[PDB]
Amino acid sequence: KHNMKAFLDELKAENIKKFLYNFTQIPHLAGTEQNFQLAKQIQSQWKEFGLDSVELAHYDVLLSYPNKTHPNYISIINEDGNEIFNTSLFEPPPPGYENVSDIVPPFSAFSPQGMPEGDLVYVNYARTEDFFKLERDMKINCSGKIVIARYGKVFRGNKVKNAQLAGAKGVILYSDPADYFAPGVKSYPDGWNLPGGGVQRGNILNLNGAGDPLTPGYPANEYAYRRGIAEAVGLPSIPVHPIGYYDAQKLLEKMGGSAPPDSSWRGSLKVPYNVGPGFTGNFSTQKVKMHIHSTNEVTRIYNVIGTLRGAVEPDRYVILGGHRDSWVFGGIDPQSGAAVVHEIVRSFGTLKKEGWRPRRTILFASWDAEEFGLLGSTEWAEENSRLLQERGVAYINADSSIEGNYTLRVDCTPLMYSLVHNLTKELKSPDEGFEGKSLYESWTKKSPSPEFSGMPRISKLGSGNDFEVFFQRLGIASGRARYTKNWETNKFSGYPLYHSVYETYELVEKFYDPMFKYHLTVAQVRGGMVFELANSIVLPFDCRDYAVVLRKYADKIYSISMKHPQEMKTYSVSFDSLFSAVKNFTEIASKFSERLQDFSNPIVLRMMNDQLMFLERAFIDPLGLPDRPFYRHVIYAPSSHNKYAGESFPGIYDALFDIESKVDPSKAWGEVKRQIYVAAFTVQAAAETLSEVA
Amino acid sequence: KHNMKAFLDELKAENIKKFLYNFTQIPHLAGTEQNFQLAKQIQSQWKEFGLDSVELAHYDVLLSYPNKTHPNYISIINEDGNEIFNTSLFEPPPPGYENVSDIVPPFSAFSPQGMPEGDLVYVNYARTEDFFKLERDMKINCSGKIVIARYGKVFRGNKVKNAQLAGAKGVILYSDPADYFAPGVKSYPDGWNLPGGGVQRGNILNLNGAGDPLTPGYPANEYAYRRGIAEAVGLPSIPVHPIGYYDAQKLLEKMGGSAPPDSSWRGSLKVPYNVGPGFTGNFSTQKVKMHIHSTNEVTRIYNVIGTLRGAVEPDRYVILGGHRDSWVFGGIDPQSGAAVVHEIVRSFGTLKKEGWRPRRTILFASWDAEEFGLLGSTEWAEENSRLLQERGVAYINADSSIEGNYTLRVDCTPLMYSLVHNLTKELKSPDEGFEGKSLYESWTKKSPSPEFSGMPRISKLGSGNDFEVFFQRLGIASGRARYTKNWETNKFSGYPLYHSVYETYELVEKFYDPMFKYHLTVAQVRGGMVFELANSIVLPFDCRDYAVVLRKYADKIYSISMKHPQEMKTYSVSFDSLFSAVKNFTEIASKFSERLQDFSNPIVLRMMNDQLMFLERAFIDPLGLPDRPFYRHVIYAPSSHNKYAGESFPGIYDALFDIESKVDPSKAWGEVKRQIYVAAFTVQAAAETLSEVA
Ligand SMILES: *[C@@H]1O[C@H](CO)[C@@H](O[C@@H]2O[C@H](CO)[C@@H](O[C@@H]3O[C@H](CO)[C@@H](O)[C@H](O[C@H]4O[C@H](CO)[C@@H](O)[C@H](O)[C@@H]4O)[C@@H]3O)[C@H](O)[C@H]2NC(C)=O)[C@H](O)[C@H]1NC(C)=O
Ligand SMILES: *[C@@H]1O[C@H](CO)[C@@H](O[C@@H]2O[C@H](CO)[C@@H](O[C@@H]3O[C@H](CO)[C@@H](O)[C@H](O[C@H]4O[C@H](CO)[C@@H](O)[C@H](O)[C@@H]4O)[C@@H]3O)[C@H](O)[C@H]2NC(C)=O)[C@H](O)[C@H]1NC(C)=O
Ligand SMILES: O=C(O)CC[C@H](NC(=O)NC[C@@H](NC(=O)CCCNC(=O)c1ccc(I)cc1)C(=O)O)C(=O)O
Ligand SMILES: O=C(O)CC[C@H](NC(=O)NC[C@@H](NC(=O)CCCNC(=O)c1ccc(I)cc1)C(=O)O)C(=O)O
Ligand SMILES: *[C@@H]1O[C@H](CO)[C@@H](O[C@@H]2O[C@H](CO)[C@@H](O)[C@H](O)[C@H]2NC(C)=O)[C@H](O)[C@H]1NC(C)=O
Ligand SMILES: *[C@@H]1O[C@H](CO)[C@@H](O[C@@H]2O[C@H](CO)[C@@H](O)[C@H](O)[C@H]2NC(C)=O)[C@H](O)[C@H]1NC(C)=O
Ligand SMILES: *[C@@H]1O[C@H](CO)[C@@H](O[C@@H]2O[C@H](CO)[C@@H](O)[C@H](O)[C@H]2NC(C)=O)[C@H](O)[C@H]1NC(C)=O
Ligand SMILES: *[C@@H]1O[C@H](CO)[C@@H](O[C@@H]2O[C@H](CO)[C@@H](O)[C@H](O)[C@H]2NC(C)=O)[C@H](O)[C@H]1NC(C)=O
Ligand SMILES: *[C@@H]1O[C@H](CO)[C@@H](O)[C@H](O)[C@H]1NC(C)=O
Ligand SMILES: *[C@@H]1O[C@H](CO)[C@@H](O)[C@H](O)[C@H]1NC(C)=O
Ligand SMILES: *[C@@H]1O[C@H](CO)[C@@H](O)[C@H](O)[C@H]1NC(C)=O
Ligand SMILES: *[C@@H]1O[C@H](CO)[C@@H](O)[C@H](O)[C@H]1NC(C)=O
Ligand SMILES: *[C@@H]1O[C@H](CO)[C@@H](O)[C@H](O)[C@H]1NC(C)=O
Ligand SMILES: *[C@@H]1O[C@H](CO)[C@@H](O)[C@H](O)[C@H]1NC(C)=O
Ligand SMILES: *[C@@H]1O[C@H](CO)[C@@H](O)[C@H](O)[C@H]1NC(C)=O
Ligand SMILES: *[C@@H]1O[C@H](CO)[C@@H](O)[C@H](O)[C@H]1NC(C)=O
Ligand SMILES: [Ca+2]
Ligand SMILES: [Ca+2]
Ligand SMILES: [Cl-]
Ligand SMILES: [Cl-]
Ligand SMILES: [Zn+2]
Ligand SMILES: [Zn+2]
Ligand SMILES: [Zn+2]
Ligand SMILES: [Zn+2]
Repeated sequence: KHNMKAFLDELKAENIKKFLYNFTQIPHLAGTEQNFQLAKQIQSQWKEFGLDSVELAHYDVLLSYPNKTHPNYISIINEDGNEIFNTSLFEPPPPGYENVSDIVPPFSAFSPQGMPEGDLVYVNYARTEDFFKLERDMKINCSGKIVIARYGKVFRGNKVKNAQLAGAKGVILYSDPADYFAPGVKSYPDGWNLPGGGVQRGNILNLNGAGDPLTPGYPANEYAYRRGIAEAVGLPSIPVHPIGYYDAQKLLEKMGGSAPPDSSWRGSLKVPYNVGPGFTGNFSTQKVKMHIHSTNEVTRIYNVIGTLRGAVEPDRYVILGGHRDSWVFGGIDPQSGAAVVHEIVRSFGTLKKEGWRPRRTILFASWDAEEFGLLGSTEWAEENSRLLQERGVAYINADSSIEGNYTLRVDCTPLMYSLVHNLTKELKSPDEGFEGKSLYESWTKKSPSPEFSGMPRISKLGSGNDFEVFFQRLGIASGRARYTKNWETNKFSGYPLYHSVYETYELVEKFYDPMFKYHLTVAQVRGGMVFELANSIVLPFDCRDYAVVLRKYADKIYSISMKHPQEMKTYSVSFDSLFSAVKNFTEIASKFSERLQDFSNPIVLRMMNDQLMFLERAFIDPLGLPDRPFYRHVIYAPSSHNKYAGESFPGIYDALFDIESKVDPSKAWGEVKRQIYVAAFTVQAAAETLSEVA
Repeated sequence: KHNMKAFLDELKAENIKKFLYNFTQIPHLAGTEQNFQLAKQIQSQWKEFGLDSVELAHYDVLLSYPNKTHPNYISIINEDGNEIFNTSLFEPPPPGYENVSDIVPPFSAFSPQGMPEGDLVYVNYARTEDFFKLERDMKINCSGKIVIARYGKVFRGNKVKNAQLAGAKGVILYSDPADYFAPGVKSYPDGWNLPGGGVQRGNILNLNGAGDPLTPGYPANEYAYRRGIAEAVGLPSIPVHPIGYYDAQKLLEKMGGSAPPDSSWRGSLKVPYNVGPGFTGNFSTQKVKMHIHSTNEVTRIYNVIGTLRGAVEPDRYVILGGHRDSWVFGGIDPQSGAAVVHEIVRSFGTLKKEGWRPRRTILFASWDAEEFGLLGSTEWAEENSRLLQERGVAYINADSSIEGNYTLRVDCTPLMYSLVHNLTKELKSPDEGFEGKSLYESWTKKSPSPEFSGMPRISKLGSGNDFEVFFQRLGIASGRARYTKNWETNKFSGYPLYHSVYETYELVEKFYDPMFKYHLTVAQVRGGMVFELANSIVLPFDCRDYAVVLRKYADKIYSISMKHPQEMKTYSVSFDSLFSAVKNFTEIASKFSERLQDFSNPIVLRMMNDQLMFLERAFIDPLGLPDRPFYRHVIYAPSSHNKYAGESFPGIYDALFDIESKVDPSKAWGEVKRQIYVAAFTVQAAAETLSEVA
């Protein structure tokens, strides 16, 4: 039989291992020839594997690279302007790769050029709350200072935006061992920890969903009109550069001024973590100087797009997409994920060769330039937005399959909760101690839902990956799943060797997943989800799961507001309309579900599959959220303080945030009320898409 | 048989006459009790007629009314400030209605209050070109002047916007006999001409598609957050009032300053048509004073929404909509149209009672507050936007069935051209001299296409009626048809008694359509279109007709640009991408049409009906046109100089308009190129929705 079990059984751990090895021998930086070569290789193999068509879709987008003949570095400069200390020009290459060419040195992509010199202020993680503490409580002024921040907690672009708005003239990012060195494990190559010479690459844009900075709204095709650099979206205005903890220790050890305000500001290095500004008495005349010479350059990128045409509903698309570009070798990020997609295609192709086709069309994507701001996926979605919004059933992302070896991590629309629970109950746990048990059982045990006994935790979708355009811009139901660590406090920080030259095939094979069983389990989860979404006669979405979370989010936003009872009285701020809409959504969703259970009529079925498919779409507001036009979903947006995290009722949340500091409370509470009305209306409108149609 | 002929034969001239009489005995001004009563009557009768459900949908929107105890009027005021001449407080009521209560006096809806006093400047029709001529050629400065403009040529809101931007401190609108009195016909009640005491009411907003000025984007429901008046959309900033030609003659007769620049500035009254400013020597110290006391007030309005559920595709909606509110008795505008809708419902209901249902759902709408800015239709569409955009097949408007008795007038999407030609070939001409001939034959003869021998003229959709939200905001294929006059130069001016108390049942019965045969022919056209759209197995749209017009519009915009060859060289302005996209659209549309002809498979059919339905939708850009976010269609928008007229490739058109006057040509031509790229991309994207889906 050609059924999900046939699909799942064809997947092999050994194939995923071979593909990962194949994809990680040389760097595949976006815009480079080696990444174009790998695109062509994947295109060829997907054809060989049996897909109906496999094309490259190319765009010319703004990328950023260091100047090969004029290296980026930071100095401590004395009174005379002698540079007495210089940060490294490169990470020490790992064993056996000390000769591999074209390893991009650590840099912050899209930094402007400059050579600012000044006094350091240490700003902890450079979060909103850290800047509040400095400016409001400690009365330290970052204006004209170079700020030094530890990586972790939040997306680095938010750190840079926050430092910019505090008036910094430059930013130094570093990896603290507190955040990137797990106690009791060895540094690479002897373990999975970050060495003191290791450095995390990464872009520092604030795109808010725009895609290529030069062509917001429209694909960066051959005839595209581009903005000038001065009008580009999301570029930082101050130089930024990342360093490792050996170099950071040299910059931090001499810091003076104020003590750290408390222990949450102290990392693990042997330094006081003084906030500054400047150095202690003896060194008070020394300064820090950055030298940044990177250039932004419009560069061609290539997505690979594979199609497996549906037998019955070829005009309904289920999309499995993940990126191919890497900072260096991409051992975890993204080739762990791409090897799994490759094996999924291979398995589907095997069934296809035996005469099977999925009911709906499956699209497979190898995205380019994800590392430079989700550019490949977003440009292709801009090009194809009309097809995706009227035909897009679901999007499953497929970046790194693993970031740990403890248990499963799933973020998805509530519409897929039931699908995920049911599938995981049917898969074998790969975990030690759970042999013979389901993945559901091991996952539920290791990661319990905070809300419900006997269920696992599933999180809201945030951002920082290629599902952003499909979910928050276009409103297509989206999901993602990977194996993760047990390190609750490091949730948004990344695994130690994130975006470092040390992220290699050997890292994975030796220390993460020697038997490739966690990769195989993730291939079963991602592939199984795609199989059910593409083959189930009724789409496997349960609208009642949305009703449950809408009530939780309404309770949560109401609680936030109720910290300000006097203002809610003065300004007549009521959540009644939002609770009413949620109540209605609950009631209508319950009725729709009964009808879905209670209908040989393919029109009624497709009418009802259309209602299911367009239900995520109904949460889109075509006017977007305030000052963020490409975040259109009214229930979920990436947090304005941390792009990785999702926020619920983001429009109301942002209207309430720090409201006690607004100078015009009447205006500020008016805007709260406006956002309550938008959210209540959108909930009611989405509910009504599930009413009888006539 | 239950077929289109059964539908059409059930329609009766005599019924339309009875309904028109019934709808025109008392005023039905939006927001008034009598218009709520008529809403309830229509609701009851539509239920009686057999529709499955008939509801009222109410909203609370900004309307505008004169102050009953403080009348609006204009004076000539002498040196001392004695008012030596005052305009009328009301139009002389017509015979037999001199006792009818609650006739709203002439006023300009949404005028602010004020009592400005100053010197007159006469600005012809107050068009863009008229202001250019005054300021640029004649060097007359309107700043701080009261401008007096004749009605005609363009929407009155554009006149007021233009006078405002010229710095006028007030506007007087009047009906010139040149434009509102046809030679050789008698004034009402002895003929269809405007008497010198007659005055045209009408709103002077510039909403650009927004709907209720206080709630752009969102329905004006019970919990809606409203903007403050200062932030409302589209309100004029200077007082405005309309008068008749007896009063205008008194204001114009004393004008001095410059002669009219040419004969196109002279109307038919016995006055010089001096542009001013001010009065000739003897009267140079007299001034004009307006007194406006109207108030804007949030007021409840009621749409009636009738549903006839589809037998096969109940989730596909074909909408017949027209308004019910009138300025006074609404003899032509809108009850001529509403009586026809009423008879169409009655006929469909007759078939329904015999067991028939249409294949798709038909929605019938009686809109409120159209006269105050398309408020009823636009609020309901805002409420229901998700349903309409995923299920809306087509919208047929149904305002006035007649504005003349000469021949048919049709504006529609190119997707309905073939449908209109085919239907009119099947209907009887009602015209004298064409007995036994088709409507197609008489219409083609009296109104030949400028492009093609043997075809009739069909125009682009403009605006100024309730299709605006459905076509230019939401991208639903739209059409409209009425009987019209032979008066080419009066195309956008209106029939003489437009929006006057003299627009009565008697006007129509005596002078327009005594046998109600033109009404019946229009009921057959509108009803026939709805029947085919709702019942045809394959949607009756021909995508190739769009390809033909896209090429015409591309040629036209290219020609406009080519008036500036040096700039196109300097700035590298190329239309190549737009012509390429049009060529592609032509080729793909040709292939789609062959597939549509060449397929028992209901999925392929519905897939292909979805492609047809979503093809108009593909021309929508979710970012809207510059500074006009609710005009989203890239091929058609209402002209920025005249809301009644449609403009093609409006984004490029507006970028090219008056470009030789821009101070920064590089920036201005950059914006031309940007609009060419948006249009080329949108055309290509729409084409690709017609490609094979996988
Ligand atoms: C959740 O679903 C329910 C439907 O089950 C829906 O109920 C609707 O609520 C509105 C209130 O927001 C009702 O609106 C009323 O309609 C009547 C006419 O039917 C009007 O007369 C009412 O207006 C008067 O009273 C108001 C309040 O005191 C005054 O402000 C106003 O000036 C008038 O005096 C009012 O407009 C509507 O009838 C029901 N519909 C039903 C029960 O079918 C509810 O709105 C949904 N929630 C959301 C958030 O959409
Ligand atoms: C109308 O439909 C046709 C398809 O029948 C479609 O043709 C496409 O046109 C683009 C040009 O805009 C082609 O893009 C080229 O793609 C190749 C790879 O296939 C690239 O190497 C080319 O880039 C080089 O050359 C450029 C021009 O000299 C340089 O600017 C660039 O730096 C590179 O050197 C170029 O990107 C594309 O291949 C075809 N696709 C086909 C034929 O299938 C056309 O675009 C459609 N019209 C619109 C408006 O969409
Ligand atoms: O430009 C952009 O918007 C992002 C570009 C780029 N993307 C990535 O590197 N994403 C990979 C991964 N990120 C990390 O592992 C860093 C920690 C944050 N991630 C999660 O917490 C996390 C991880 C998995 C899951 I399931 C949930 C949260 C990730 O977030 O996927 C970058 O961040 O530099
Ligand atoms: O606020 C708004 O946007 C409009 C509100 C209001 N609407 C109307 O009165 N519309 C009725 C009718 N208008 C007229 O007859 C005036 C002349 C312009 N119409 C057409 O040229 C015309 C007529 C029929 C056809 I077919 C094509 C063009 C009309 O345009 O339908 C108004 O104009 O004051
Ligand atoms: C990764 O695997 C691919 C596919 O097996 C290898 O590319 C093939 O290499 C052989 C020998 O050079 C060629 O004859 C084929 O034409 C290639 N197939 C393609 C590109 O589809 C590639 O060499 C492997 N890379 C590494 C680093 O092992
Ligand atoms: C997940 O599995 C549950 C349990 O099988 C499914 O719920 C059942 O669905 C069937 C088929 O429609 C109903 O007859 C049962 O009453 C349901 N059992 C329940 C709710 O306890 C559920 O539909 C599955 N979720 C999917 C497919 O998304
Ligand atoms: C317009 O027609 C309607 C419907 O025939 C008339 O309203 C009816 O009037 C009779 C007598 O007053 C009532 O018994 C019915 O209840 C009404 N039917 C409704 C409202 O559905 C109305 O009188 C007519 N108006 C004019 C001006 O002739
Ligand atoms: C309008 O009528 C024409 C002539 O009947 C229709 O075109 C024909 O459609 C049939 C049925 O698909 C084809 O087999 C013929 O070849 C067509 N004749 C032509 C193009 O000359 C046309 O489809 C009708 N338009 C509609 C229904 O929108
Ligand atoms: C890189 O730096 C060198 C000098 O070290 C300079 O000549 C060259 O222009 C730079 N390349 C760029 C800006 O791409
Ligand atoms: C740091 O680099 C600069 C530039 O090459 C050089 O002048 C200086 O000697 C270096 N300082 C140290 C301590 O190596
Ligand atoms: C921070 O410093 C700069 C002056 O160097 C000043 O413009 C700004 O107002 C200061 N902010 C404070 C003290 O709050
Ligand atoms: C793999 O699992 C073991 C067992 O808990 C753990 O100690 C080890 O650190 C894990 N590897 C990684 C990279 O987490
Ligand atoms: C109308 O005018 C009268 C005085 O003539 C005034 O008292 C009343 O307030 C006005 N009504 C309004 C502004 O609605
Ligand atoms: C015009 O009306 C005003 C206000 O009622 C009045 O004072 C004046 O006498 C009137 N003038 C004429 C000529 O009727
Ligand atoms: C028109 O008149 C006003 C002064 O009353 C002035 O501000 C404006 O510049 C003038 N425009 C001209 C003369 O172009
Ligand atoms: C009705 O038709 C006749 C015949 O051409 C024409 O003379 C008359 O003016 C028409 N009525 C109207 C209102 O146009
Ligand atoms: Ca873009
Ligand atoms: Ca509104
Ligand atoms: Cl992922
Ligand atoms: Cl109309
Ligand atoms: Zn990644
Ligand atoms: Zn990454
Ligand atoms: Zn009208
Ligand atoms: Zn009107």
